[PDB]
Amino acid sequence: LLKPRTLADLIRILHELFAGDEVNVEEVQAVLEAYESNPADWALYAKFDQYRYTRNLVDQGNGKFNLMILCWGEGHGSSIHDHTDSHCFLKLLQGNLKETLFDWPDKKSNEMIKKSERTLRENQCAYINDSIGLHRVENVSHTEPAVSLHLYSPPFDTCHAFDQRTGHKNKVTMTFHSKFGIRTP
Ligand SMILES: [Fe+3]
Repeated sequence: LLKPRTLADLIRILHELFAGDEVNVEEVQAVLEAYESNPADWALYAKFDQYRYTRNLVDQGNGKFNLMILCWGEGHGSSIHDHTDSHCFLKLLQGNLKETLFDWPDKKSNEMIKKSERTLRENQCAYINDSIGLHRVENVSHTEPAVSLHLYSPPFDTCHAFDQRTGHKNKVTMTFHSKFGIRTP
C-alpha cells in the first residue's frame, strides 16, 4: 500500500486492490485519500454542464469497478439515492460538497428526515453503501464548482431516487457525459 503520486499510479494501485473477489474498504479509502489532487492529472475528465452535474468515466477496472469523475457546477446536486448494493467511495478533487444521509424509508408515505449532514472538503474520501443508508450530494457554493472522484464496485447502470416528502422511489438510469476523455451524446 504505497502513496499514489499521480492519478495513473492510483488507478494501478486500485487494480491491484480489486484483484481478488472481495474488497478491503478501508485500504481503498486510505489510498484514495492519499492521492493528492492535481488538476493537471484529471483536467481531461472535468467536463461541466450548465444545468447539472456530469458523470465522466475514467477507468472500468477490469470489470470490477467504475472509476468516474463527477463535475458539479454551482448549486448542482443529486437526488436522494441508493447505490444498488455496491460499494461507493467518494473523493473530493476540488471544492466542497455537502452530503446528507437518510435512512431507508418505511412503506408508509412520509417525509424523509435527515440522519446527518456534513461537508466533504478537498481530498477527503467518504464511503457509503445501502446498509449505512441513503444520501444526497450537493455543491451549495454560489461561486466555486466542485469535482469529485467516484468508485463503485460492483459497477451499476441504475439506482433509485427517493422523493423526500413520500419516501416513494423511482429507478433511474445513469448516463455518462464522457468516456475516457471523449464526450458521448
Ligand atoms: Fe451517491
